Amino acid sequence: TRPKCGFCHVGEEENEARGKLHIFNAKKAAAHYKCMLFSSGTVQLTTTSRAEFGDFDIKTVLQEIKRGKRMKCTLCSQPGATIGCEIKACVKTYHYHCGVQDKAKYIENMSRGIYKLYCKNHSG
Ligand SMILES: [Zn+2]
Ligand SMILES: [Zn+2]
Ligand SMILES: [Zn+2]
Repeated sequence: TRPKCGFCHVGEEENEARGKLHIFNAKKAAAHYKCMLFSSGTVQLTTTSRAEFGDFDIKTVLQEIKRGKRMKCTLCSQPGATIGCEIKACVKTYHYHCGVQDKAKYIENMSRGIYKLYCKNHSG
């Protein structure tokens, strides 16, 4: 009944770790803030933070949820793993929490609007 993230398949019980669950339509398409923020195809439109949610192109987020159905996580093997390593040919791709667990590096630059993941092989 209650909504769950279209990426990681969990609802509001993981809001603190994965970011607030946002709901996008009456079919309960939804995503935690970090799950959508780092999704490779999510288009950000204005400055964002956890304190002040920015503007995003929600159509791109819904497209990413759809793509996610095809994307098995590098760590857990379940679908919805749309946070791909930034290095173009790298196959590693994650759910947000799985990337943390598998020692990926998350890069954030709030002023430039840069949010990306580098896997453990591309961490430098
Ligand atoms: Zn999520
Ligand atoms: Zn996973
Ligand atoms: Zn990589």
